[PDB]
Amino acid sequence: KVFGRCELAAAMKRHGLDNYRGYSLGNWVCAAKFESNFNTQATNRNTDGSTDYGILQINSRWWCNDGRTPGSRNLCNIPCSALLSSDITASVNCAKKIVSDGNGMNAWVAWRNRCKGTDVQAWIRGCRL
Ligand SMILES: [Cl-]
Ligand SMILES: [Cl-]
Repeated sequence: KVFGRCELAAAMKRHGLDNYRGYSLGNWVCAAKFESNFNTQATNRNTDGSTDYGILQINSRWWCNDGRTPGSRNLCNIPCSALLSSDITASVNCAKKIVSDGNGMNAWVAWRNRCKGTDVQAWIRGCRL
């Protein structure tokens, strides 16, 4: 599914991400924009053999199992394929674990490089939340 901007903002809001660990909703929408372009089915292979899955490009090296990332972990205890659903619940639940981890939203490269330190409030402008 390719979410509309406000459609995704509203979905993330009702799943409790607005100001989760201090990160305003616009940060989560911005992250999703530049990780997946709002496409729940987005996947990308990394140089080390791990793969990033879904709307927030959650990595198989640490967070989910795909059975083809040797020596990796599955800290969200879910198959990576579950992170590709049209329903963002699984990705959000996993994202909440990730962001509580240590480096916060710096765990998302696109967030750190393209959202952090910018005006993210624009990502939810005009949305019914
Ligand atoms: Cl909507
Ligand atoms: Cl293994």
